[PDB]
Amino acid sequence: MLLAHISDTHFRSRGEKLYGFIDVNAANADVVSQLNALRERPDAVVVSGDIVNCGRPEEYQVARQILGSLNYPLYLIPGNHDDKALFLEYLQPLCPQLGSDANNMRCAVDDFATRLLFIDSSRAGTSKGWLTDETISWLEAQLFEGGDKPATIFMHHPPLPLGNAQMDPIACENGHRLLALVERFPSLTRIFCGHNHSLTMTQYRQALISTLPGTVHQVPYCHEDTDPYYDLSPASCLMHRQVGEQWVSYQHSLAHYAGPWLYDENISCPT
Amino acid sequence: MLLAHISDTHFRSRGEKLYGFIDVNAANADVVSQLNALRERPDAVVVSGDIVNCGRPEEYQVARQILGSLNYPLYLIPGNHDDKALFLEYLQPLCPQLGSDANNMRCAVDDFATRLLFIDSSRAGTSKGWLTDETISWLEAQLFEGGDKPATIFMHHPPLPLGNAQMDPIACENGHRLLALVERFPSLTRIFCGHNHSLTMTQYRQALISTLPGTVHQVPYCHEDTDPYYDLSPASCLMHRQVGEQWVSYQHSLAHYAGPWLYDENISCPT
Amino acid sequence: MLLAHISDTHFRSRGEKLYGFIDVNAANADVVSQLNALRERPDAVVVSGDIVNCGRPEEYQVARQILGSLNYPLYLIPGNHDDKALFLEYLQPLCPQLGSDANNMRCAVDDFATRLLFIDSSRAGTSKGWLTDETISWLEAQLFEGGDKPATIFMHHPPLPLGNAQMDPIACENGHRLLALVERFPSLTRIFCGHNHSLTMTQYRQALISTLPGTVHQVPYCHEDTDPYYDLSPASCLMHRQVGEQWVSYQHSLAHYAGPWLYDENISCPT
Amino acid sequence: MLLAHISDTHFRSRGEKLYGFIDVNAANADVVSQLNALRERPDAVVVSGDIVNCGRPEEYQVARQILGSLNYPLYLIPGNHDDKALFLEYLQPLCPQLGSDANNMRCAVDDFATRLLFIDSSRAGTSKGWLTDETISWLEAQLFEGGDKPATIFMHHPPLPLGNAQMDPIACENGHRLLALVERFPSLTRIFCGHNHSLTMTQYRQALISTLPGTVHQVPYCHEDTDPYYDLSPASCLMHRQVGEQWVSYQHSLAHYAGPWLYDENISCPT
Amino acid sequence: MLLAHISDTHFRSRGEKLYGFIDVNAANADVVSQLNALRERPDAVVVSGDIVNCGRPEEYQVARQILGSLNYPLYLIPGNHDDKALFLEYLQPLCPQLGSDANNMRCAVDDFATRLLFIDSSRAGTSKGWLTDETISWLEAQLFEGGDKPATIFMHHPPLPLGNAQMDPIACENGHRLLALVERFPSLTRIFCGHNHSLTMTQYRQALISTLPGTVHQVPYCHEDTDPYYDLSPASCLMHRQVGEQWVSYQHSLAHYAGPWLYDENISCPT
Amino acid sequence: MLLAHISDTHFRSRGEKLYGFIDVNAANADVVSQLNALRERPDAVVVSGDIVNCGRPEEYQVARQILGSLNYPLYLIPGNHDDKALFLEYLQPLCPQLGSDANNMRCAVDDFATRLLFIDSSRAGTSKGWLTDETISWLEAQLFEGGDKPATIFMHHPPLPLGNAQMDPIACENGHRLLALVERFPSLTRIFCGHNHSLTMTQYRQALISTLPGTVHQVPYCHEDTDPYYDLSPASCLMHRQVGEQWVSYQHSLAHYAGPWLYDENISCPT
Ligand SMILES: [Zn+2]
Ligand SMILES: [Zn+2]
Ligand SMILES: [Zn+2]
Ligand SMILES: [Zn+2]
Ligand SMILES: [Zn+2]
Ligand SMILES: [Zn+2]
Ligand SMILES: [Zn+2]
Ligand SMILES: [Zn+2]
Ligand SMILES: [Zn+2]
Ligand SMILES: [Zn+2]
Ligand SMILES: [Zn+2]
Ligand SMILES: [Zn+2]
Repeated sequence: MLLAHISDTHFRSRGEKLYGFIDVNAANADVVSQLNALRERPDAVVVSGDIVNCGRPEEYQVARQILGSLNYPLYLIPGNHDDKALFLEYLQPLCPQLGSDANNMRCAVDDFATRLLFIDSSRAGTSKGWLTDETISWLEAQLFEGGDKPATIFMHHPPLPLGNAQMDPIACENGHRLLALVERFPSLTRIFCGHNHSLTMTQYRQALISTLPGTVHQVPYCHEDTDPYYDLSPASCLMHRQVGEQWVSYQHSLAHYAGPWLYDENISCPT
Repeated sequence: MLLAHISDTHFRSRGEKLYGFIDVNAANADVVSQLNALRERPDAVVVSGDIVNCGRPEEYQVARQILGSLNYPLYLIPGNHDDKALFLEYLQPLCPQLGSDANNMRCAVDDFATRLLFIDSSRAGTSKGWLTDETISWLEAQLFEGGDKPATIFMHHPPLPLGNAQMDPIACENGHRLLALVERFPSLTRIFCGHNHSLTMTQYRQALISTLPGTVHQVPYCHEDTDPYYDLSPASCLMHRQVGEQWVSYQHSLAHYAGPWLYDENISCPT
Repeated sequence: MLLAHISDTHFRSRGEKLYGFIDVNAANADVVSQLNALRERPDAVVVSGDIVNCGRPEEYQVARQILGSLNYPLYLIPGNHDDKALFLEYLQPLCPQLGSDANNMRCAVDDFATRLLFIDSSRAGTSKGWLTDETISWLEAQLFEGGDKPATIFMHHPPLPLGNAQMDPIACENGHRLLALVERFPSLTRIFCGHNHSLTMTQYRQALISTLPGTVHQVPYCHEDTDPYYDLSPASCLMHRQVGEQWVSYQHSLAHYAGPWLYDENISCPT
Repeated sequence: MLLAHISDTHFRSRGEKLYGFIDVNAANADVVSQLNALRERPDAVVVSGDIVNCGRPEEYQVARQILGSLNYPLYLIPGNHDDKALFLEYLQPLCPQLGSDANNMRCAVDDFATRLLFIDSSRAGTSKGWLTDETISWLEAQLFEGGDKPATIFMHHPPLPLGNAQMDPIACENGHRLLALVERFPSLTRIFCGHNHSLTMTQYRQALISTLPGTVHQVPYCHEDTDPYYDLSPASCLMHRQVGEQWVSYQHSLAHYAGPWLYDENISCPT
Repeated sequence: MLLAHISDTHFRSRGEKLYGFIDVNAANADVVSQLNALRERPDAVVVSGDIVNCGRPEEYQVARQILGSLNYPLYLIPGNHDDKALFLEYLQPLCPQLGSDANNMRCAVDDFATRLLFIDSSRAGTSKGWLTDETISWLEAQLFEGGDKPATIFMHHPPLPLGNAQMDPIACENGHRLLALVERFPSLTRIFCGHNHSLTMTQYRQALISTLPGTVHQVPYCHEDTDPYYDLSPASCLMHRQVGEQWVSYQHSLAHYAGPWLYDENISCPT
Repeated sequence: MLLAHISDTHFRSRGEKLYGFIDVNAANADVVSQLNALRERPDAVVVSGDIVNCGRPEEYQVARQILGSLNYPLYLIPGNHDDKALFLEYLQPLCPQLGSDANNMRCAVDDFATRLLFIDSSRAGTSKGWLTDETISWLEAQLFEGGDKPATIFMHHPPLPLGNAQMDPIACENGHRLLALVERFPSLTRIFCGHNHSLTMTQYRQALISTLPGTVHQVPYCHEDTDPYYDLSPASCLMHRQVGEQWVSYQHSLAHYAGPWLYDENISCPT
């Protein structure tokens, strides 16, 4: 199992830029070509994101074309910036097991040593995350029927406050409902999130919980500053690889930079 | 508790640059000035690194002056690029609780909600890691006499393989001995490492185990390719904050970039 | 009184770039978000500029949206690149006291310790500036009724030759008419200009007269080279602050760059 | 008269960088080579700066070699970062008319339409400025015996507060004494300063008073915040040219940037 | 004779980017303004290229406008990415002696000491080059009627394999037909090519044969790696100048960079 | 045969930078590490350069260490910036076949399909080139006794004028004497040069004659202007590969840039 995990693409419509000056569409197209030019090729790509920025049809058309151009199976989930109906109309073809019901988009993947669970944490008319009871019970079923085989969950919103002044108020509001499932199921060992536009990580019993940086713009972590900052600090994504009995996630830079060069002992310490 | 955690500074001597072209001294001086310019100030700074590149006294002279100019208490531990004797001679004044015996540099910090444990995994005459009999025992003593209070360990070498073709053969060789301690002690919940020059992370039981990017050069993760690559992709460090009952870690970029701007609802989605 | 003073935006139509390669629209949107993310917030924003590049309706639509997104009262004036009618049709809403007559767009602001005077120096069918007699007499009235209270004037074209080979021929052709008002009114102490895409400054009796750099592209100052150069050297704007009895203007960079860091005496001079 | 006016070079010794990471020596060497490569060549170069950072002899050795390699007559004055004695020992050969007495370095230049006055506002053992009794008197002597010929003064410290939270408490403390001279002498019309590392400008009577950006690092203007910031925003200098009866000053960027291209009417507005 | 020789523009339609992220249209517009802002002005511009990327009408419209804005006579030839019919419909006006027949676009220029020959190496429905028999015989005629006067030929595809793993398979498939003409005609001394997006050069008897870098993206030379790489390494073009009896071609960078500065013997070797 | 051919390294001594601001030592160290990191490894590295800038022993010390760290056999020849005696003392251990006599450094390489000829065109006390009587004779001896086997010559100075206002008066003064050898010997087919810091190329008979860019700074080609310019436009080198019967040379960028990505038919032309 090799997974390329990106999120918060925030696509705009043809010939628009985010905020009028950040070319999300180009940046993402770069990321796509970057991903499908990797030497060690992932088995699938996950997008946990706010796939589009405003939830408009023209935005999903760009998203469909650019994400369509990836040369991998995709697993896609909505965010607060998404519109459930339109997400399903445009993207369901790229991720068929999302289903047929916009209000219950979720699915399980049983192809690898660790089962993958994809869920919708987004709620209409708010930025905050909400886990619906049908989501929770589907989860309970999945985790029970799965037994010992470990599980990871992908969702847009972080299930608990992370001390981020800007991001916490708009976290998953009833995140306790998932936290409780980690108490029930020792098998559930990873939860991965978007929304924070940051690599922030934590542990709750067996579960490693982490948010991801965005593919384009990032938001910094402030503890007592309320200001809605965002910046163009380096974009990054997460690779997930099954390494024997371990799930290992490593950051893979999406920035363009110098190198690589080879390490050489003489060049390292001249005499 | 706010911790600024950098690693793998790899200082060279006054004249010199890493490999002849990477100006580590400048980059670290920048990192230092960056750190002590933060609005939200950490309580201390951790450096888990190969503090110097060649284990030379003139490198420690530079490291002492530059790390010395941080306006924070420091916790410093060595790596395989360090020299036990010289590390102690030059850096012990900047971290007195390391002790007096260069072969058993260690200390516990008890000031915050989570106990901090600093150890030396470096072994003279090899790049690979080793936990000395006395270290393992001191580690187990800390957890045994510590009770419910959670513990995090800082060590240079990762205590398990991570699937990194380059970095795995030179991990901590008796790492399973520390993994044994996490199985036995439910209160050991973070292990943080240098060595890998990358953010790779995994959970074993309750423990979140993660390596850090370097302050300067990075090494990419390859599964198949053993070519000893390094590159100049973006440097970051890890901030550790206590958030009620959670230890949360977030990546703080040390690159220079555009931003920040403020998020504006109307600019985000114009009509 | 804090004023953010930018000019020569040179907006193009939706999905055009200036000269086909300079993205003025993105650059300006950046500037806007930059301005309305300032920590010390100005009382208003002045645009002395060639607001659009070709004087086309589609250009004013972009200008209206982007300048509209600023979170400040705006004071806007035309330039040679503008079209008076269309300027008034699209932008008058953002700056109501321009008036109702495209041929006599001007206004006074009596909110601060120094009265502000906004005038139209642009003339149809030419690049050169022209001050119409009705402009001059309105000015005389304003300056007389104002008495001792100091005044500053904002206009597109510099009232006198500045020794700039390219820019002088297309300066304000009858700039003597304003120069004469500075001789009459000791109260008139600042004149600020666009057009030159440069920070070039001078003094005439009590009056400090200066042109501003552009928000995007700049034109260098040459004394005997006729060539119509322009470059992408760093963009900048002017802040005007009333400091007791002084009007102080300082340059505020619009470039993205490294820092800031804090000055430290030990880091400054090590021992 | 063409003057190239740079300031605040802040040289460090041969090995070293400002604060450990800003390569002032390189940046100034670049600035120097840049200056003596200009197509339109200045008649002389003014340096109003803190020529060196720590007031050390080995810094003056560097400053001497680098400023020495300018192919222009130089006028150099000290700042609070300079050492009177050493400034004279090392730099007086590059500016002979400074004199022989390190406590009264001063000179008038009478070659152009405007008299040039160079003075030393620096005071041993403080960052703030001071005009010595003999300076003030020599200043008044120059203007008194000078008649109608206009005068400009070059000094390190600004002679009045400018609203800069950082830079104001360390302005020229008896600056009002020079302001007294501008009230009495209508021919004193420019005062130019270093210290602030910024282009801020104001008029007092006939005098245009302006500070300059540094050749390397800059300090931003804050009204409220006293945090001693500096940054690496774009460096520029000021060119001073006599244009008939006007002294005009224009900002010359020292950054490296794209351009120039030529303006083409058809490319500007395609059909 | 001064010739500015660019190729492989790869224009996209209005508001598209190559691969969704490389702004070929802006990059080329930059190149155009760059070319027609040269101090030493060429006599004509040659484009050997894949002028457009997909062969679509909307693409030729952008190409027509941007190349139209050059202030020089153009000599234009098709590539594999072009569509012969549409190329002739849109671009023939900018290069009238291409002719009237899309299937036989070629021409000779007898204005300079060396005669220039422009030919179509592109073949419909393939990437590979093909020289048609009518092309070859037109060439034979031209070379015979020309006698001693030297000749250079411009074509899209390189007439022989260059050892480039990616590019060789899609070279000019019957390139032997031209190689044979160089054996027959000692007068034929330069052959210049696009297609390879690289400066790769070779000699066959009297003939110097070279490919050109692209104006935007480049493809690296690999000898046994099949992967279809491309990169954004620096773009460049070729200048051809008749220097007495010699045809000299020099690379002229299209990248933006620092300098120039003037060489100075003292600055070079200080004492 | 794969050759990596760099030129004009211009090393300075340990402390120092070229002209005070260009860090040639770092740039060359980078180039070196870059070279010995190539996937397709050259059989040897040619350096035709002014290996050092001032002809100083401490510069050769640096050059020795840095060129010494290449993991390839080296062929080194001097330029006008070199010192014959010191070049031999310091670099002959890295290229033993240069000989023992500093006034007649030369050698033939016979290992590949094409004979390689390395010579010294540098002349003590001038920047211009000279072929010593014994050189010309040794050259003619090699070609005479060599038969059909093709030959390439590496020399610092270009053997004919190229129309470069700056570089022509300082070409190889008796260059016509080598041109005489190409007329007489049809097997002399490549001549490669440094000196010009540019890729300019021409053919004389069967010989392709080309100069190389420098590893660091470049000098632009002007026909009319003699101002001694240099700039920091992109550095590259030349790879020489034997491809059956063809010697092919391709430019390898040494800059750091975005890419590579893979070409995808569908991404190239979306529907
Ligand atoms: Zn979100
Ligand atoms: Zn988001
Ligand atoms: Zn290590
Ligand atoms: Zn390390
Ligand atoms: Zn204008
Ligand atoms: Zn303008
Ligand atoms: Zn100062
Ligand atoms: Zn200063
Ligand atoms: Zn092609
Ligand atoms: Zn092409
Ligand atoms: Zn040379
Ligand atoms: Zn050279």
